[PDB]
Amino acid sequence: SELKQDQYWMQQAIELAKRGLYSTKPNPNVGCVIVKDDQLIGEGFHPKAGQPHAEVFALRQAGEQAQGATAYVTLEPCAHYGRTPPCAEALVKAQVKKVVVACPDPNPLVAGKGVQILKNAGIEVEIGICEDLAAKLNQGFLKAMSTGMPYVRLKVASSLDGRTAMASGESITGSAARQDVQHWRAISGAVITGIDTVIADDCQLNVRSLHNIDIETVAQPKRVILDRRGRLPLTAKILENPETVMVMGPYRQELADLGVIQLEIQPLKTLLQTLSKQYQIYDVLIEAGATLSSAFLQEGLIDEMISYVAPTLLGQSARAMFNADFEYMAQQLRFKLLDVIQLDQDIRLRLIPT
Amino acid sequence: SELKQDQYWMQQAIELAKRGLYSTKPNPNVGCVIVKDDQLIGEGFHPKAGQPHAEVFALRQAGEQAQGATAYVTLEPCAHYGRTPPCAEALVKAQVKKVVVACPDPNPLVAGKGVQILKNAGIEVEIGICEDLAAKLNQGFLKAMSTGMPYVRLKVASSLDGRTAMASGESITGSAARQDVQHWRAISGAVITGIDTVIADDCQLNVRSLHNIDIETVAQPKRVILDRRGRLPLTAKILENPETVMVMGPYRQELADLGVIQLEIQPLKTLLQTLSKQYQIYDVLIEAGATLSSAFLQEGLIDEMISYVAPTLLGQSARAMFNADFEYMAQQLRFKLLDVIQLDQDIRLRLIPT
Ligand SMILES: Nc1nc2c(ncn2[C@@H]2O[C@@H](COP(=O)(O)O)[C@@H](O)[C@H]2O)c(=O)[nH]1
Ligand SMILES: Nc1nc2c(ncn2[C@@H]2O[C@@H](COP(=O)(O)O)[C@@H](O)[C@H]2O)c(=O)[nH]1
Ligand SMILES: Nc1nc2c(ncn2[C@@H]2O[C@H](COP(=O)(O)O)[C@@H](O)[C@H]2O)c(=O)[nH]1
Ligand SMILES: Nc1nc2c(ncn2[C@@H]2O[C@H](COP(=O)(O)O)[C@@H](O)[C@H]2O)c(=O)[nH]1
Ligand SMILES: O=C([O-])C(=O)[O-]
Ligand SMILES: O=C([O-])C(=O)[O-]
Ligand SMILES: O=C([O-])C(=O)[O-]
Ligand SMILES: O=C([O-])C(=O)[O-]
Ligand SMILES: C[As](C)(=O)[O-]
Ligand SMILES: C[As](C)(=O)[O-]
Ligand SMILES: [Cl-]
Ligand SMILES: [Cl-]
Ligand SMILES: [Zn+2]
Ligand SMILES: [Zn+2]
Repeated sequence: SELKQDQYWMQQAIELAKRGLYSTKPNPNVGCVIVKDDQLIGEGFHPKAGQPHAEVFALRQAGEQAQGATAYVTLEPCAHYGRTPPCAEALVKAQVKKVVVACPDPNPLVAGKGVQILKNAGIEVEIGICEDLAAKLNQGFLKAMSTGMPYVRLKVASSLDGRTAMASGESITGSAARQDVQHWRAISGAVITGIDTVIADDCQLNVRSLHNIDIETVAQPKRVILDRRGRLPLTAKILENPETVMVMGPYRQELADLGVIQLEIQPLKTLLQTLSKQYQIYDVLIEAGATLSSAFLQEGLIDEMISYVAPTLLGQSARAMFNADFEYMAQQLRFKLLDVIQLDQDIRLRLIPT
Repeated sequence: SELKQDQYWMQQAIELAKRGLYSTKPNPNVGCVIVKDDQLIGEGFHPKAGQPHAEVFALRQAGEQAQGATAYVTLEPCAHYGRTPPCAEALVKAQVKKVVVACPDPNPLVAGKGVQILKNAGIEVEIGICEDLAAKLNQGFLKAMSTGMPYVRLKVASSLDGRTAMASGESITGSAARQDVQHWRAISGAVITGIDTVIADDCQLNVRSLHNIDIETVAQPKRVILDRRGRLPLTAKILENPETVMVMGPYRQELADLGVIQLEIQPLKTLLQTLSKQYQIYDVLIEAGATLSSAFLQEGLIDEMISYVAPTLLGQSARAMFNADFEYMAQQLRFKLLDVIQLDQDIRLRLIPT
């Protein structure tokens, strides 16, 4: 089947795209393979902002044999000049016979323009092959470019009885869960937390450990601290790397002098739009306490909740994970369960609102 | 390997034992295969109290060819007369060459006596083959016979935030979890609940639905209701089948006239010992509210907790699953996680105290 061969090669391209997962932000993960007479002649992936696009690497490998070949690309070749020349033009120049595209461009202001340039040159273009699987490569980018809002993941860690701490915030989950969290942080443009967490935990919320990846190649998440009374202590550990920190609160000259980006107090929905529009942050991880976590949930600002549950009971006086006060069952916040996995002694659920 | 062949056949016997899982109580699940010249000549399992033991069925099949053969039995052949003749004597009579035993007898007053009868006849006896796997056939019976206390499973159903109901007991988990609970009920000699649950839910706590098993062959759990003020309404659904009901509370002639077994108010640990010693109940399922469930937990009376968690948030005013008031993290009740599975939209954890 010609469809199944197209799917076979696009799946190779989707695999290449994953080599950049942690280093591409704000740019999309993109793979590309070039195939001729059923033979692979060029592979490429986008490693990092400012570096060449996937198609460019793949063509450099393919060389002159790219003429008459088929290019499989997980995303629509670009039609504009920025830090690099446009990919649609490179494919034309290489005189490929056919370009197969998984996802069209999510930005409505440019969508279809790359394909159009291919149509004009007489290049065969078919679109939609393994689109579902390719979309999983770019949940944040695709959402942010099509709607102006980032993809938001809420992380929570609790006991079996749904508690996050004793009455006084003494603290559940183990090292396997901690390692898993590294992955979620490393695909995020920002980790959002509240001042309460920073004061209680003195956390860094950064990426320090990943499987099969050198941490120096990681594009680190910005640490976004919601601090409405401007209480962030200057000695906080989260401030050792100040240029990757943003504080939402009353303007403090101490913070500006350190290079910390300061945001005016704004509604959570507006905050998310700001991060996407002004700061190119398309994947957000929330790592916060009950109050801030519940605010995001109740305002309907969560795309996915990642819940770590530890095999322990903390009792009815320990801190509730979700602090809404509901009366009737009809008010419950129901989610669709995607999956559950075991992480040593903990478990992790992934959940999508309904 | 002679060990691996012994293991191969014992595993066939362990499999046969499972055919009686739901109908054997209070008797143990027991399988038996008879093998000669590497050929299976007889299989047997114990189906139900009063019926022949596994070895008897297997020998009836083996017939005269049982002479010189090897018998694999998941539990030590009995050495005493009750409702049936003793199995040790049947094997001798059949003139088997060798008897392979997984689990020795758990009752210390009779342990080794069956083996002794085999030793005396010159019959080869080796013991311990796939013991771990065979023990899983009889968690309750083996515990109760060796210690006088039943194996106790605590079932709980909660939201992700560890809640069981709204402030007023309005009620989470779905049909897949409900079906799973049927299995746990069907291996139990008793389901224990409190009056609060009976009043709120009007539950039956019986077995009505099982995979690949006719419900008429099931030996139903007794429904044990803890009712210290004697409030059980005579119109309660749990009372439609009164002879399988036990109430712990102040004596009521209304209940005796219906045939309900009445227990005097006693401590929970004493209650469990009573059920085992006086009523031959070796596997207990607790299906109760927060108060009674927490009492069992805090008194250290739980062997295993089976926790069903639904993908929903009920909020901080909904009923806590565990009502202890702890202050420090050191007071937490920690469990070892055995496994987690997905049940459609819910999950189930199995947990063992530490
Ligand atoms: N690559 C990767 N994926 C992880 C990790 N931890 C959890 N996951 C998630 O768990 C798997 C679930 O499959 P999915 O349905 O998301 O494709 C992965 O796809 C990924 O989303 C991790 O450490 N590395
Ligand atoms: N046979 C059976 N086992 C179940 C069912 N639901 C849960 N289980 C448990 O889940 C599996 C876990 O394997 P185990 O470690 O207990 O041998 C089974 O062994 C059994 O204990 C059920 O409906 N039928
Ligand atoms: N903890 C915390 N909650 C916030 C913050 N900003 C907004 N919220 C909560 O989000 C909800 C809606 O407020 P808005 O997002 O419209 O400002 C309110 O319940 C508010 O308390 C914040 O910076 N920190
Ligand atoms: N809800 C409930 N709790 C009980 C019952 N029997 C004992 N408990 C609880 O178990 C704990 C120890 O009491 P004991 O088991 O020594 O009578 C106490 O906290 C007590 O309230 C009962 O029948 N129902
Ligand atoms: O990033 C690269 O080096 C590539 O795609 O070859
Ligand atoms: O600092 C606070 O209290 C806040 O952010 O709301
Ligand atoms: O129970 C039976 O009928 C058996 O074991 O053959
Ligand atoms: O009925 C009650 O309140 C009880 O059992 O404790
Ligand atoms: C598919 As592209 C964003 O590398 O032109
Ligand atoms: C192993 As038996 C209890 O059937 O004698
Ligand atoms: Cl916080
Ligand atoms: Cl109860
Ligand atoms: Zn491009
Ligand atoms: Zn017997």
